[PDB]
Amino acid sequence: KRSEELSRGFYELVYPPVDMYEEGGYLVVVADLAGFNKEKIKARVSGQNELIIEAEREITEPGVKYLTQRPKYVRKVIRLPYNVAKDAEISGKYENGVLTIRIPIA
Amino acid sequence: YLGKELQKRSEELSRGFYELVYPPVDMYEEGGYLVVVADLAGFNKEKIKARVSGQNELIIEAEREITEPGVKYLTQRPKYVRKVIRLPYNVAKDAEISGKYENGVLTIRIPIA
Repeated sequence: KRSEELSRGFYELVYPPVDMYEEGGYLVVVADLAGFNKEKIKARVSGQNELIIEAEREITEPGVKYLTQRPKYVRKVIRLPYNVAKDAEISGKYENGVLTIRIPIA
Repeated sequence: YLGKELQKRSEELSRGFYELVYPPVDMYEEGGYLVVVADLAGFNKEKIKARVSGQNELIIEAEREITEPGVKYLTQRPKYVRKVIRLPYNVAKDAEISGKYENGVLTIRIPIA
């Protein structure tokens, strides 16, 4: 329960936090994913009902490390509420550390 | 910190759960400064407040509105954040702390006493 005991590994299992809602015929997924290179963020729908968000970064921090919680790697699987066009392509934007993915349901 | 919650459906991992662990922070000491780096995506810089209390506690606080029209399937992003970090060195009782916020990352440098 100690804060120094909450590790990068712990955070990988819960990170990034994500909201998902339906709007105007799209499933919208918003993730707080601060501190990544946009080109190292991958999102894909596998099957018809599964969004996978993957990301990686290098973290190099000098000096003596007292806390190390920020995940170097991220892989978040999100079950969509229902099938999305088997091959419905997705759009994504990354701003202020927030990744927004829109997936057409149509 | 229970991993017991780690076994629930993602849907049951609520904003309140993430409030208790968010943001993740790295902290290290370099050259007489304590450096704190927080993943704090999607806030207004001016709604981010960091202050030292006593001589060895950093509190990082922030708030935002989240407007999400439509039926929600997942609601994990915290609207409120309050992270308390115990500093391993004492900090100038009367000193300033500078911060920068870029790509959702808050970096705070604090002079070591």
